[PDB]
Amino acid sequence: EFDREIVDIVDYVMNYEISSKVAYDTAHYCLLDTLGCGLEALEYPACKKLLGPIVPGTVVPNGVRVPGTQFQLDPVQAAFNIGAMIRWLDFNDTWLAAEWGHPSDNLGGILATADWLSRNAVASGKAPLTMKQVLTAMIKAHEIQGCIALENSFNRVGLDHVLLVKVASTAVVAEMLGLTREEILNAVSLAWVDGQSLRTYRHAPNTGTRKSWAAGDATSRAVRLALMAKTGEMGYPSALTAPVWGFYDVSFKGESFRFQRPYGSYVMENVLFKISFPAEFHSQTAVEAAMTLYEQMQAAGKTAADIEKVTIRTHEACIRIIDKKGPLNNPADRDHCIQYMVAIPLLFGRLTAADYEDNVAQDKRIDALREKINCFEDPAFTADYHDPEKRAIANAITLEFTDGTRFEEVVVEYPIGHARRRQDGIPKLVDKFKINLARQFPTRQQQRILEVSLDRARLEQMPVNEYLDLYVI
Amino acid sequence: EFDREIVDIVDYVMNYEISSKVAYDTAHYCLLDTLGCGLEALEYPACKKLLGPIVPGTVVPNGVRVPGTQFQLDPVQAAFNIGAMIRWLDFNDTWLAAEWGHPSDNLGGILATADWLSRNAVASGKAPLTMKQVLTAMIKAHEIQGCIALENSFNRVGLDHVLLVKVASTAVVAEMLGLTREEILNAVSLAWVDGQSLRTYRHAPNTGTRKSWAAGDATSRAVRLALMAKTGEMGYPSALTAPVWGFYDVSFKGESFRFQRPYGSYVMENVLFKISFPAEFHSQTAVEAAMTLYEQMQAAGKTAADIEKVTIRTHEACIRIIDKKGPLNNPADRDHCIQYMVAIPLLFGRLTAADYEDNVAQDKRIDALREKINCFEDPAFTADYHDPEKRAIANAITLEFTDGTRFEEVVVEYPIGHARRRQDGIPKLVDKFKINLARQFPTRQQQRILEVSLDRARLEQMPVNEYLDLYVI
Repeated sequence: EFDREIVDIVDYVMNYEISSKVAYDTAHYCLLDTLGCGLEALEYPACKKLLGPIVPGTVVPNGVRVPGTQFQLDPVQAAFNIGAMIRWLDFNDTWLAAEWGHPSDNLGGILATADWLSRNAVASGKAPLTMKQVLTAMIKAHEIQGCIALENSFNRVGLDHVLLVKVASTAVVAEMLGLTREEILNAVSLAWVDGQSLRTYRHAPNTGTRKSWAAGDATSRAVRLALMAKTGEMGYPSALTAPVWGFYDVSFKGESFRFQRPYGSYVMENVLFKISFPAEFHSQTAVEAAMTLYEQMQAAGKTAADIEKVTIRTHEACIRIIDKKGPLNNPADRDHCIQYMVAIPLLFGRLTAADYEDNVAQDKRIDALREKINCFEDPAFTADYHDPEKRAIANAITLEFTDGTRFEEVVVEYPIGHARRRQDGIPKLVDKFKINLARQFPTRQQQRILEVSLDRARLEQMPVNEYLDLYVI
Repeated sequence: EFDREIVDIVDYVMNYEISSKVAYDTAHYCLLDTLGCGLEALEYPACKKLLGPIVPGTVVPNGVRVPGTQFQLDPVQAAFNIGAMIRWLDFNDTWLAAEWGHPSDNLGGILATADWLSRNAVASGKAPLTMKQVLTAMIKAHEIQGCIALENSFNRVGLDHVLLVKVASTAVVAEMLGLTREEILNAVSLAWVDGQSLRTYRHAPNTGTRKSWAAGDATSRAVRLALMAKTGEMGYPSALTAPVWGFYDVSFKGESFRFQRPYGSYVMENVLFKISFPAEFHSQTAVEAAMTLYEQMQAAGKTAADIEKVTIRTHEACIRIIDKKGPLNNPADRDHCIQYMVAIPLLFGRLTAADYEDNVAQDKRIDALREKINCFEDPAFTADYHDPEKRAIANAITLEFTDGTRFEEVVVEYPIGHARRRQDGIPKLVDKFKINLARQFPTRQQQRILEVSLDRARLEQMPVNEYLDLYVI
């Protein structure tokens, strides 16, 4: 009697067999990338102040060992820790669609449940779970969340996207707990009937730190709902379609969930990785091209002070999300200016985060050359942007000199963090991970982690508990 | 910066001095009553399966001693347990308004937090909190929840009343933890931008057990959010007013909250107590009258078989909620049929849950008598029902016998559990508290708890941790 949307999620999470090398490879990289972010977040007091157990000194038998910390918490509280860490700085993977999100947030509930389950197994002389399950669970979570967010937008109804994290995590975690098909159904319904937080903290003038831990709390809630269904807690069959009290009517505006495709492994296969310049995603390929123009102008003895017109041929979303003519002296100003993030590269030949303030944002071309940037929209690009087989973030920059000679409009279809650029992006991703690892562990420990981590075959065999033990201080 | 609504709640909970002797007197009885309902819930496996720690074996320093058990949990979990217990069987106090609810549910987060602070203070040589302080917190939490619910219906908007519990408990727990006005403001704002649960589980065909622990879960969240605010976590000023991301425009259909009166101690002073026959509050009065008419027929040597007409002069609420004609299947239907609950008394001279089962429904006299039962609305009663100085739930029953003679009209305006019948109510409320104590503790404990519970001078001065120790198993 359970709504189809719910049954589809459960059946998928229960019987669907993933058979995609790309799916398991990307998941592999995603795990390391996510974990690394978590370690970097451990350098910020704003984050670490929310970590640990609710009551300091608490002792949990076979508690989840939170990476880079001393804490050994129960599955729920640990899920919140990991969840808040990995998403804190906002460097984890991304999935832009109808609804924006970071599927890697589900790692909180997954990792915690897997580690707790393994330590209990080993304690009882049983077989623990292996990192292979974690990868499988990740792929599945990315799907649930990734597919619903494909066409259904919740920021349009005032809700935050973390509700998808709670639904995904709940599904995967309940399955992982070995619950029956009934118990799992009950679990997912509870997630839909559960409350759904607002986005107030992601918008001005209330932009706050909750946007950093909202997901960690969502995935944590999932572990709690799943552990309840585990005890045999009842379900709510029409949690979504109920006539007046169902989710659809109450908070989805009397609409319904639309799906452009069934659950598979499409999401993980096309995830975006924050592993390049500190520039908004829609302006990534624009910066990469700005860098090529900088060295091509060098080999042509052309100073950035010769440009009298720079027309950028972007895509739909670009002009819509990043573009603002007129002076600006704030982070959200420069960090969201396709005109500015391209100005610096052409002027200095680099784009570091240390360029979105006032110190460097002084030069004339900082407010002058930017006034030579014309950003229009092209039908050819915006089409590939929505094309499921591409998902390009293409950009095209053309430099018009006073010498009556313009430069060959350079065009970058996919950013380095994109799925079709793994040959250039993975190296970067591995560098980031190695760096993050150094932030918390001694040279020796860094090598043990890195050596096992990079080896997929060797890592898939490792017992979840044994892998996380490599991150203990 | 912070919304007027939030600032009012915070100023009220930080500075308002309860100068009502009736407020403290009922808070006292409300305390023992709510604890007793919790003890009656332990005998239900559907409830106890959700109780206890998340991970068996967990050892929490200075943990909260959940009454009637042996658990020693963290404040957040203890809150859930207490809250789920006290509300489970639904014999908890009631506050009928634009939004129905049971303000005594906040006792979960209040006691857990108080007990935890006390046990801590002791461990560190500091002074513990006293029951007097939980008594004051109750009055304040009752006020926040009760006053907002006077003219603001969340029911009509799809959300569950439980959100008021969360908001109220958050304000009260936040201040109880000794946070600053700024931190408390942040706490209340965090509660508003939080996800508000649906009520899908209170309406068929989705009606489930969550309708029992929904409050325990809210008060538990209150404690959680409060402890995060204590760490310095920021708030959200226009959490309610925010243009499109605020609570009003997202969940309250763009409307603003309306307050017929300022926060004081009006709610505790007029709360209802379930301390009589097992009947819906809107009929409690009719049942009392029917009981008065039964023994009246006795002295007059008459039986319900000599009645040909029964006229019930009631109010609007009673009519549209419990005035049901037709067949009565499951006992639940009879549990909401005034003609039924009034039939039994006239016939058997009693009314117990047993009398609802088909086992007794078989008797044809019941259905036969129901036929002669007719009720009409009396504007005056409906007026008193809505009069803030009355809040009556009146019913009048007139019996007309085939004998040609009719009895005088038996009028009863206020239920025995109404603030205007405490003199009659208290004795009945106490013996209810006694029965529940017997459901879990032996003779000595039942006596040890009662003697302390009744002696208010003693109770108030008693440290919270020393009082809950009595309820330990």
